[PDB]
Amino acid sequence: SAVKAARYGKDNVRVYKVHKDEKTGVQTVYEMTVCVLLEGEIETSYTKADNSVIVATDSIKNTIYITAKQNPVTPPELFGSILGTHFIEKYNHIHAAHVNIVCHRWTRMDIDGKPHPHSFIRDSEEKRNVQVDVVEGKGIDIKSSLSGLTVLKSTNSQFWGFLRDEYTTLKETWDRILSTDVDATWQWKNFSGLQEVRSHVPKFDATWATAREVTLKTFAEDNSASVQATMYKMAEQILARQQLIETVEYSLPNKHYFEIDLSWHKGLQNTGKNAEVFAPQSDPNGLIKCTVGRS
Amino acid sequence: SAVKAARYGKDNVRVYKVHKDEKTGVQTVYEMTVCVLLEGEIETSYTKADNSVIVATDSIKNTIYITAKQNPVTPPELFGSILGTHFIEKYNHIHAAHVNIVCHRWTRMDIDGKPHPHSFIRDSEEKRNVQVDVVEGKGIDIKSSLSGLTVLKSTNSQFWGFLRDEYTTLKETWDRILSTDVDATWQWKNFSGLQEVRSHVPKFDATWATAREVTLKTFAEDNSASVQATMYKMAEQILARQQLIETVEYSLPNKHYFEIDLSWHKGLQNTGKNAEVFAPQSDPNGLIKCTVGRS
Amino acid sequence: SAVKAARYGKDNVRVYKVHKDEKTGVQTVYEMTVCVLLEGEIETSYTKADNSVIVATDSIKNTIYITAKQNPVTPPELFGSILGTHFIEKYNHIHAAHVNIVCHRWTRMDIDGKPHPHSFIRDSEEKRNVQVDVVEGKGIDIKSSLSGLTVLKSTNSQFWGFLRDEYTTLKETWDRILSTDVDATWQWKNFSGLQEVRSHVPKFDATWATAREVTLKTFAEDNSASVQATMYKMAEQILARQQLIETVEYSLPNKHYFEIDLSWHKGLQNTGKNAEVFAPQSDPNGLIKCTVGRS
Amino acid sequence: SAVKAARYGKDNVRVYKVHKDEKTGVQTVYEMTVCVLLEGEIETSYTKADNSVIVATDSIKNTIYITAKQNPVTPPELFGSILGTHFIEKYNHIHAAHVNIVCHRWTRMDIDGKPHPHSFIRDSEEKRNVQVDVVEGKGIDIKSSLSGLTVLKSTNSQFWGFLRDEYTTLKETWDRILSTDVDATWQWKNFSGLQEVRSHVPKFDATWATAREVTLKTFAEDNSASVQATMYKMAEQILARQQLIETVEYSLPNKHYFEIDLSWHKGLQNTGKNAEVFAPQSDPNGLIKCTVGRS
Ligand SMILES: O=c1[nH]c(=O)c2nn[nH]c2[nH]1
Ligand SMILES: O=c1[nH]c(=O)c2nn[nH]c2[nH]1
Ligand SMILES: O=c1[nH]c(=O)c2nn[nH]c2[nH]1
Ligand SMILES: O=c1[nH]c(=O)c2nn[nH]c2[nH]1
Ligand code: NA
Ligand code: NA
Ligand code: NA
Ligand code: NA
Ligand SMILES: [Xe]
Ligand SMILES: [Xe]
Ligand SMILES: [Xe]
Ligand SMILES: [Xe]
Ligand SMILES: [Xe]
Ligand SMILES: [Xe]
Ligand SMILES: [Xe]
Ligand SMILES: [Xe]
Repeated sequence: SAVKAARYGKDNVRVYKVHKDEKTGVQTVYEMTVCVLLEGEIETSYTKADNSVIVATDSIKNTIYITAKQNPVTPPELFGSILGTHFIEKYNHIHAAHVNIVCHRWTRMDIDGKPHPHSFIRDSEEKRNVQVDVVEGKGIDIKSSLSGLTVLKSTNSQFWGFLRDEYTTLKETWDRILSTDVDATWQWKNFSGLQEVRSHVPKFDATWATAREVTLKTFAEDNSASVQATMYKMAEQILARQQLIETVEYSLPNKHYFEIDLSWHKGLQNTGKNAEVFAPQSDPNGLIKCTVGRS
Repeated sequence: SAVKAARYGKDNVRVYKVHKDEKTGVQTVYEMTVCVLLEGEIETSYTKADNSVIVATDSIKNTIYITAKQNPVTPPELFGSILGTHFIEKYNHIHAAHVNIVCHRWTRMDIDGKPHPHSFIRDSEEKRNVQVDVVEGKGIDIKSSLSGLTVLKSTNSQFWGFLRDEYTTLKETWDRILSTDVDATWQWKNFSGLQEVRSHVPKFDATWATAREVTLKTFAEDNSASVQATMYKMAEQILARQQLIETVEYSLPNKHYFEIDLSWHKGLQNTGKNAEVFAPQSDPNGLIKCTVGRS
Repeated sequence: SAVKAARYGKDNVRVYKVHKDEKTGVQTVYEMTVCVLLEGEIETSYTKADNSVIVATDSIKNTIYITAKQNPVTPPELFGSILGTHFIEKYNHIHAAHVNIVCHRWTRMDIDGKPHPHSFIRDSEEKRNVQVDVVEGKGIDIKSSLSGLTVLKSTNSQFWGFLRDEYTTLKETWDRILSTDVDATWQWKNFSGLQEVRSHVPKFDATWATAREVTLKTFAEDNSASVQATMYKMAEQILARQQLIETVEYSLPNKHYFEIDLSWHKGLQNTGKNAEVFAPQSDPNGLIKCTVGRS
Repeated sequence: SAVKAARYGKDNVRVYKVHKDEKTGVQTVYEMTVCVLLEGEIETSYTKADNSVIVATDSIKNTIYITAKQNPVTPPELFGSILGTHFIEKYNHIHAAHVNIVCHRWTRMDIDGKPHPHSFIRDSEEKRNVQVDVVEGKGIDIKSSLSGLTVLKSTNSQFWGFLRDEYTTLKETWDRILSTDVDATWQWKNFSGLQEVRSHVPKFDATWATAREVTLKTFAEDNSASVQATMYKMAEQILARQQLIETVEYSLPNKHYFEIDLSWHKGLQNTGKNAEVFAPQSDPNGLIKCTVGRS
């Protein structure tokens, strides 16, 4: 037998950082969960019980805190790139670092119509994420994403004209509820190293904001022919607005809301045009994915 | 042996309702999870296998949908009271109904600074809840709550002057992070029946909004001496603003963020006045409760 | 305003203890999650910012570890009673301690038909729990429970003869699936203090084992007329076997498995006597409760 | 823009099947959660709103139940292969099916030392899983796994001789707790189609049992030099016992249990050789992965 692939490190490292402006008194907080996995010339730790090649996962944890102390933690694309580069430069035998960051929302509170200097609210479990792969001699690959963005529209969704055969019971519809949890990922062109990542810093927050805005607007405004057709429109627009993105991937559950026939009870009308009360279905759910790239 | 207490019913009934304004085209959605448990002269179903006394839990589920079709579902205090009253009036042998409702957020989307007519976002897992107990000949008892409101302040929290003995290692502090998930419940004076609940309908949404506003403002503005002292201030204000409330209860975790001493690494300073990077602790957590009533 | 009730302490304190037999080499592990909440003359911490009355929750955490070091942690009824008694005896102004313990399963592994001396498996998320309330001058009240015991029987469950009215669609049945997650609690007669709890130590593990055995056997063997009738049989037997128990409470979800009509597809028969494939329903669920005491 | 990749289908389809032996009266239950995603000539549904190419996800759900009715559901490798093959053969334009199955435990109850004919218990949240990829003209690729197997050993784990630099605080140890949740996957050689899968049916359950047995025995018996070294031993043995497996992958968290220094309290000794009470850490955790193949 032989080791075909190996990676190891520390998962679920929770980190909080505060920035304090002495001038204005304003404080800003960042909270993330970080995972770092390393690869390199480490097979002997598996095959020969040779621990001399192991950077302890406890040390990886320490390094995350030290790096957060000495560097900006925003945008997460930059922080992940700094963190990953550290490992491949510091350790001769480590040749790849894989950094995943989940950013948690701490939104400044408005109190009496004024932004509060040091108080924050978690407005939704929506996350902003990054995956950064730093590979010695091959640069830095960054995938940015948003996830956990949950939306619903109560009309202006249709689904008709699908394949009908002996397995089909679904009725065509011209008016239904559409609800989903959005997972959207944009993949950046490969960067040569940290200097190039630094040169593009302003694009990271801007592109996240664009991706979010395009998602919300298209969802709200499209008279949707299917999840497939609407998601494609989203992806097309993001690629049009940021030339440094190579691909956009969406993964979308179709969270079903079923009509409830109440006609058995006193002829009560609650279907089609008369539908008012629905039963949200926890499972099963449709799952629709697509990756859109350039011609 | 004897049956000392019994209740039974249907839990986790998900319900969605849409309201459509024909004039304006504007649609509004409500989504809830409902539980209804009944009590009454039902002991023989347990002791003698006498099912004749059982209103099937499946029928309770049907009744929830039918009631939602025929009545407003907002405010939840009113809907719960209608639903509970139904069971005690319809069935001679049922003498109490216990209705719990969790309301899920569907907030109208703003697209290009305009409220969208039929598109919604789940902004946070914060819930608005009601517990309604309808007891034949004893009226309607309603407890209203908000839960899952997660907040953090990065300064203006202190904790010093506590008891110190041979079990104590905690250092006094004049500047710490304070973060919690707020669970706040206000208990209404007993109502004689549905007519009285109806007469107070406007107070329900208003008092929820007040409770939320008081919680957020007090948290942000109090230079907190402890969770105990700040929570008491919240409760006092709510009781002052709504005379029909008898008690206010808060239950608050103290979600700890620990300093990280980095001085072992190149004398790096990250404690006290120099603290920038902290480690959020998933567990254990403080838990502080209090019920405040009138003198 | 006035403080009507208050309690505070530390939740989610994870504790592991190992016992090592020097003679045999055999090791035994215990893992629990502990919550301790205190009550007493502490209102001034809420109303006057007087922290002098507060035993810090951090100190409560320390006390849990110290108590675990110096005392047996099994049975949990005894450990909870020791822990609770400590607080009311040590602090003059603390008059009640409320201790909740969840015990996690670590079952010794059998390797080649032999019990292994120091290796363990988590066989199911079933828990054994205790709630101990120690109240100065009123003794020790203990509620013991098992929870998270998930079972299913594929036949020998019936449900017919229930109330049928204009809200009813449920068909009577003489053969259905019955599945539940068992939550069962037995409440001990009040104990005068720690000496009395100590005198009954052997009864605690024995009664837990009896409660578990009675639950499983009755579930498997009863040709069940309803969840109500079967649960009552369980409770009756437990009360018959342990005279020091005052009440037994069961809380049981009815986790539904629905038939799937496939006759639309090539006349395929999958209902009634021909039912083979079913759809487990995540929600809603029936919820049936009962408390059984002595005549 | 262009569609670079697309797949869609139904997730979280819960399925239960019962087998009834008329001769013996013995009943056996199977419960699974199934996901099916399709690929093929479907880009026009995304780009042109052409639904004619879409097999509705609702129809995929129906097909899962119909297939379960007409075929054995065990071993899951066979059921997944039947299900996947169905889609690529039935629909000309569908060229790949991806089937994921999670099997839930329903273990027959022993009552008074006898196996009960129709009563079952969920003994642990451990799962047996399959991923089956059926690709037109390229055969059937099957990955089998077990997951959620949670174990702990209280001694006979060491970790010393790792890299020490200015980022390292971890002390070397010759005696520690080791606990993990095992995720192990074995990848079968590619099969030409359903006939070949059928020919190997007995190997599927046998290899699952071997993988489980090897995992448990090696964990219990290895005087572990690291998670890396012990996991490699597991993988090596599985590859030695089943020639039709090409690779074995393990992914293992290192769930830390920390010593608690209690010496501040009355010189209490609870570290090193005197360690009895430990603090389980919820996060962070080490994460160690490896894929082992043949020389
Ligand atoms: O078994 C271990 N492997 C590792 O890589 C490691 N790093 N810290 N502790 C550890 N334990
Ligand atoms: O056992 C049952 N008890 C009930 O009360 C009930 N209601 N519907 N199905 C039921 N099954
Ligand atoms: O606000 C607090 N209240 C308390 O009771 C406490 N105990 N430790 N830290 C604390 N913080
Ligand atoms: O938008 C949809 N896309 C689909 O593929 C589908 N299948 N059923 N319902 C559906 N809705
Ligand atoms: Na390197
Ligand atoms: Na009545
Ligand atoms: Na006392
Ligand atoms: Na095909
Ligand atoms: Xe951070
Ligand atoms: Xe969508
Ligand atoms: Xe609703
Ligand atoms: Xe607070
Ligand atoms: Xe313990
Ligand atoms: Xe039951
Ligand atoms: Xe199944
Ligand atoms: Xe391991």
